[PDB]
Amino acid sequence: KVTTVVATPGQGPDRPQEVSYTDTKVIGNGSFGVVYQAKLCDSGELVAIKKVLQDKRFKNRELQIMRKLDHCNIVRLRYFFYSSGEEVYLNLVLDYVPETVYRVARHYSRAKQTLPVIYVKLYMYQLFRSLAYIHSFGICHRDIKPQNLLLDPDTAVLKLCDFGSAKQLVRGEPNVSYICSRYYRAPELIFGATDYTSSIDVWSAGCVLAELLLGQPIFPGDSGVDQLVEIIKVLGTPTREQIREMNPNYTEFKFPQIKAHPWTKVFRPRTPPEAIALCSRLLEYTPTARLTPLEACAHSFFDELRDPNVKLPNGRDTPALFNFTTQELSSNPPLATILIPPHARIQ
Amino acid sequence: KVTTVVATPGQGPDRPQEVSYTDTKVIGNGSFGVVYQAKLCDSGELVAIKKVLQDFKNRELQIMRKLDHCNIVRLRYFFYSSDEVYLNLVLDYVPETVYRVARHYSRAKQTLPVIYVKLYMYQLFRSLAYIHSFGICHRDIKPQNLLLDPDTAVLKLCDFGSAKQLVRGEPNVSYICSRYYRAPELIFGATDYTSSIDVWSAGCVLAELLLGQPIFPGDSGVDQLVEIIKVLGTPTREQIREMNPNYTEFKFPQIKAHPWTKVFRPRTPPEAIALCSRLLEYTPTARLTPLEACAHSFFDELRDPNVKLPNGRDTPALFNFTTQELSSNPPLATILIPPHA
Ligand SMILES: O=C(Nc1cc(-c2ccc3ccncc3c2)ccn1)C1CC1
Ligand SMILES: O=C(Nc1cc(-c2ccc3ccncc3c2)ccn1)C1CC1
Repeated sequence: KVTTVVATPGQGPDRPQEVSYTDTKVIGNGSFGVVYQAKLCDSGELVAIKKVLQDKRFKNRELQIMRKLDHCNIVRLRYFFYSSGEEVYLNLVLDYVPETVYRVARHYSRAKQTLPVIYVKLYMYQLFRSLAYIHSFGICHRDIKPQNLLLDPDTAVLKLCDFGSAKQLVRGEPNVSYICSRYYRAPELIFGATDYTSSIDVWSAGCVLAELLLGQPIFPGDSGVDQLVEIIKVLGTPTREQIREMNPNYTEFKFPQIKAHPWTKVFRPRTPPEAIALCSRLLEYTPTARLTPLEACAHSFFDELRDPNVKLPNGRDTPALFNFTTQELSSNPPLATILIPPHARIQ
Repeated sequence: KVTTVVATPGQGPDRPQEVSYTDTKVIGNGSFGVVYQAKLCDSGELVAIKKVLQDFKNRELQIMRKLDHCNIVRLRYFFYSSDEVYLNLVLDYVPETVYRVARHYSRAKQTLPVIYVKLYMYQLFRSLAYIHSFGICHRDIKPQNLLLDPDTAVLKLCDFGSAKQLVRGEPNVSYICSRYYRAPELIFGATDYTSSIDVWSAGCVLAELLLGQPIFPGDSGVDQLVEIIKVLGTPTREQIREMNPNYTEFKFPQIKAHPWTKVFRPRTPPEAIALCSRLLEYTPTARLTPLEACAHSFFDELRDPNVKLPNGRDTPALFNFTTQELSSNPPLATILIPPHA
């Protein structure tokens, strides 16, 4: 069954093209709708088609955001088009990526092994770079989690996906507190704050890092109260001040009174001290105290990636990690001093 | 081998007794601590010992010492043990949970027989009627917290670690209650909610037993809300206002309500569907009270003098209401207590 549509390219000027695809199969369901895998007739390349009901009232926010993004660590929007399906549907045609951090982490966990630190470095670095890029537009993802981190195992390339929760945050304009997924929610979201910032993504990324190092989620729980107890067990009880910077009116509630557990005793003995240091600077109560994504990229944990001699275990080169644009560096241009190693500067 | 402690009876005055037990095994871990199973030397009876770090006074203990009801797990004893100090709550052990039983049916591609849906939900609503009459809200109603004896079909409500006596005008944390079972006012982060959040959670359990899977799934509040809206339709401004003000002016999926009949399988009893629709209401004050739910027609079969369990035994005691239990609406007694009781 060959399907043919006239679709609009994700990037560049509006110049629709005939696109034919076949071998359609479902690779995902959700509240949003359905994600299909398909094969393009022209090139044989695989795509993922995210199909969602289209609101008659306004432009789709996810589409508007994805048409603005162009970055090697963000899943590319190849085309989009509208169609029927019983009401009108928006179809987002994305590059298909063969793996996710969720699935890879599960494979190691079930095999009683941990992902090699070199991959933890590579994946988390690319995640932080994707965040530096979107944040520089004021855009917050709001649902960072392993299932939304696509991986190409052969090239070790990570790509951020699912911009269905993403939003341009504006200071003084309220946002829904109920975004972000179980295990990965910043404490200010748990406290129901509506005035949060892009640093909620940095907390979520910190949970992903911790999880890759531990082999399991660092703050599990099916309720916010369970998640908060797990957080308090590590960070200790938050001060009245720390509570004020997460959500006022949570000032006077009764919290568990636990002393902070030393970060080193959280992870296995073999865990590199730089990884632990990095976790502690991401997983901070006070949102403005967390590292920015660009500062995270510059962290000592990623020094190995900047070594001119670094290679993948496959033998392959690492992906391009150093070609930062002015846009990517804009939150703190002199960080390029660290971010771009001497060998990446040879003319 | 054998552990001997000096434990305080859960009810009655503080007169500690020597209590010995054996065969201790772990039956659960959580954010709170650990739950052990043990066997009492005196009676051979099985108990669950919940062990939590002790701080101020323990709210869960204070609440449980006040409760005495056949559909709430009994606090037999409590005791302290050890460089910190732990509170140990000694509970009656119950062999099964609704979580585990629903899973067994789901995995077998079968539905739990409606007679058990009636029995279990009725007893849950009785337990809620009882605790709500003290002003106490459980705040974590879910299948894992619903213990079952499969031989007698008795259900007992458990885990009061989130429970609180709600006081009008005094804020409460919004972040209680578990994924799938949270009332929309909680998802919206409300701090001024009422005991009707337990009724929403109960409605989700009822729908799940009928469907064979949770009715409002999703790992984020936004996904859960979408699933809710797909069934109830988009909430109105007023309905939002009754859930949480300032969540007005937010953009919501503009979806029309789904006919409750088409939510469930064709086999589903219409009274089950009617009851569901009266529990899962956006406006918290529009939801049925637990006592009203007990009196709903869906449970009429339980009030039949000829009703029996599928294993051949009589049903457990369903009609032994106290004044306290009926206090939200005493005239319901004429429905709740049938002529043959
Ligand atoms: O799922 C895979 N690859 C993949 C998934 C997607 C993909 C999957 C689920 C989504 C849900 C919501 N929004 C976007 C989504 C994109 C996109 C590209 N490649 C492979 C592991 C099978
Ligand atoms: O778990 C079972 N029975 C059981 C569990 C409990 C039980 C289990 C977990 C809890 C967690 C928090 N608070 C109270 C809890 C009580 C109590 C009595 N009986 C049977 C399925 C094995």
